[PDB]
Amino acid sequence: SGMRERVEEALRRAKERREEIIGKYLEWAKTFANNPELQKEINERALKAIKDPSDEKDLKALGIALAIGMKGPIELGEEAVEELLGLLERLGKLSEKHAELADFLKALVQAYMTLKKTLSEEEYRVTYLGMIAVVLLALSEGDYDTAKAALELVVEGDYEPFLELAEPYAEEAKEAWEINKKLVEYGLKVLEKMKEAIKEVE
Ligand SMILES: [Mg+2]
Ligand SMILES: [Mg+2]
Repeated sequence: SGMRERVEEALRRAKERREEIIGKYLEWAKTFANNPELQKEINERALKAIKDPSDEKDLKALGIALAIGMKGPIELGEEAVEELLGLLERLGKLSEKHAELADFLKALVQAYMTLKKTLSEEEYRVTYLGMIAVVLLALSEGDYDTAKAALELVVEGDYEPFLELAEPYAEEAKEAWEINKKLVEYGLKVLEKMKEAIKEVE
């Protein structure tokens, strides 16, 4: 039970700034879905990151591409998710920086799956928005341990702090799910491209 003070403080500050954080997340996702030049940029920097993780901006692009791509496997169930986690494990064996990214993405997959199998559809989507608000605040400050901690809390079923954060943003949670639907094709393609690139540098 409970959570570390750094995680409590990230939740407190994200709730104070939740109109800003949730609004910026939704608008970035809308811009990405409607701007093909932004999609090409994320994809080419993600491919560079597979060959060389040293630049934080390239590794961020790899994380964004895989966080969008993972929605496919999550909606396909246990076999697809196990294959996706197997791919992340192979990615993590490449270097210590790749391992840090892969460990974060594995926790994000597990958080999604816990929510979907235990909550109603609307509570699932709203809790996810509150969780990602805290995660984005932590990552923007370079605090990767706090970001992963928030995901672990949801894996264990402690959804209530994150649902509570996003309750007044239920409409934005629905719109963020409408936007993911426009990205299904992008995600399937980029996942196949990353899988091929990882095989090449093994
Ligand atoms: Mg290299
Ligand atoms: Mg460099």
